[PDB]
Amino acid sequence: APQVITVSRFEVGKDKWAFNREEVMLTCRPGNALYVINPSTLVQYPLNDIAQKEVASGKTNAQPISVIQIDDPNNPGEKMSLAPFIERAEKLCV
Repeated sequence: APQVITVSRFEVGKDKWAFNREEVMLTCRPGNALYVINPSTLVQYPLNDIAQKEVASGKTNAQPISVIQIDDPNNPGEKMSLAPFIERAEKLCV
């Protein structure tokens, strides 16, 4: 079954943490579709392009990642980068 893990701002650090909550869940589905999962509501948000097309497909019920992705205080007008989390989830792939 897809591996799901919990990551925390404590582990990643405030400087790179990219979400409006202190813990989120990461997974990698068959096809290398990466998603972030909300631990209280279980809603999924696409992390990479493959996942965005699964959503766009109608195959996966999910919301835009911008719903929980926070702005970058060091890059005004832009969102905090997902690359630290994409690199963590890509390692759950199989």
